[PDB]
Amino acid sequence: DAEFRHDSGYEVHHQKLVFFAEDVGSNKGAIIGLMVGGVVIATVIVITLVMLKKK
Repeated sequence: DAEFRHDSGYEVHHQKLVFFAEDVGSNKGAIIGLMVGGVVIATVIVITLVMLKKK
């Protein structure tokens, strides 16, 4: 509400993407998924090599 701006998110070539966002509906969560999934990869790898540092 009160967006007003009309130059992004607004014209017909920008709406087909808002409609693709509703259908999929993970538009927020998918991007956080890639992020915090990446924290878990990086944390598990650095842990497991410092255990393998004793070899």
